[PDB]
Amino acid sequence: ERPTFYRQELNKTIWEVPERYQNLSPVGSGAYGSVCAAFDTKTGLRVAVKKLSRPFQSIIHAKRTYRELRLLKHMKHENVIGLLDVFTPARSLEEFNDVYLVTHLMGADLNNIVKCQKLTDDHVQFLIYQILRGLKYIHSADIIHRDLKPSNLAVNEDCELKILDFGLTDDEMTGYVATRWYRAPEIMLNWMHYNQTVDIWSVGCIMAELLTGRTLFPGTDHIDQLKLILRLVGTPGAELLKKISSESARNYIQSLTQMPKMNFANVFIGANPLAVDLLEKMLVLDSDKRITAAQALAHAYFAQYHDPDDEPVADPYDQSFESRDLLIDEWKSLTYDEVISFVPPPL
Ligand SMILES: Cc1ccc(C(=O)Nc2cccc(N3CCOCC3)c2)cc1-c1ccc2c(C3CCNCC3)noc2c1
Repeated sequence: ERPTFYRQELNKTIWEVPERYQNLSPVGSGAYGSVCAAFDTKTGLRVAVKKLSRPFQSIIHAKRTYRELRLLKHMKHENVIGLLDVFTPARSLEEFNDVYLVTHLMGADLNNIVKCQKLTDDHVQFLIYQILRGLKYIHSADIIHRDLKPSNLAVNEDCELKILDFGLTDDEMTGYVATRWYRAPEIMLNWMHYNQTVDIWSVGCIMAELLTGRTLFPGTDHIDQLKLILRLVGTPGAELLKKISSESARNYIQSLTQMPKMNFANVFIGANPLAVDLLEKMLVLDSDKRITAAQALAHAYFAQYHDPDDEPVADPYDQSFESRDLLIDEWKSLTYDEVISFVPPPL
C-alpha cells in the first residue's frame, strides 16, 4: 500500500515525503541533489533523505540516476552505505519525476576525526582495516569508488566506518584542493584505462594522513602533485612507461629528472614498521603491482582485526546496462521499476 505523503518547502525546494519521515532538516546541497536529516518514526532511526535534482533532465543524468539506485540497492555490507528506503510521490510511471533515497544518517567524517582527534596506531589499524574490508566487498562487485577521500568516510563514536559518496568538472580538480589529493596518478593525468587499483592508491594516501595528521600529497595543481608523488615513490621505469598509453603523458613524464624511491621509514618517522611496509605496497606507481584489498586484509599490520570468515564478498552484480544506449524515458522506466521493486532491510 502507498503511504500518505506530505509537502514542505525546504530552501526553495519542494519535499514530498511519506508521513513516517519527520523533522526534515537541510544538511547538504548541490547540482545533482540535496539532503535532509530526518527521523523515521517507523524504525526509530535517524536518517538522511536525498532528493535527486533533475534526475531525468538528460540521457547522462537519467543513466546516472539509474546507476546510483542500482548500486545502493545492491550494497549490503557493514562498511558500505546501504539503502533503507527509496520512494517517489508519483502514482504512475507517467507522473514519475522525482526520486528520494533514504539511508542511515552519518555523523562525523574522517576529516573531522583527523583534524580534531589524535589517532593511535590501533585507531589507524581499525580504520584502515574497515576501509579495506568495505573495498574488498565493493571491488568483488566490480564497482570502483574512484573518489575515496576522508570526506567520503563516515565514522561513528565507536570508530566504526562506512564508505559512501557524498558527491553532489575540470575546475573542481584545479589548484590546491582536496578533490585531487587522494587520486591515483593514472586517473589524475589520464595515463591509461584505469581499474579498481585506483582505490588502493587513495587508501594509501588516507592511511599516511591518519599516521601523520597531514595530507600526503597536497599538490598546488596536477603537476606539482605529480612532482610530490614522484619525489616519494620514485620516477617511473621503462616497464611502467610502456604501459602509459597516452603518448602525450608518457613523453611528459620522461622529461623529468630520474629520482629514486625514498626511504618510507624516514618519511613516516616512528610509525609501526608494518604500517610502513603496507604503505610501500599500496603507494606503487604501477597499478598492476599495487596490493589489492583482499591481499591487504591478510597483511600482518591487521593481525588484531583480520577474520577471514567475516570478510564477505558481494552477490553477483549485473552492470551490463553500463554499455547500453537508451532514451531518457527508457532509463526513466528502468529506474521506476527499481523504485517499486525495492524491499527494505529485514528486521
Ligand atoms: C542520502 C544518501 C544517498 C546516497 C548516498 C551515496 O553515498 N551515494 C553513492 C553514489 C555513488 C557511489 C556510491 N558508492 C558508495 C560505496 O562505494 C562505492 C560507490 C554511493 C549518500 C547519501 C547521504 C548523503 C548525506 C548524508 C549525511 C550528512 C552528511 C553531511 N552532514 C550531515 C549528515 N549523513 O548520511 C548521509 C547519506
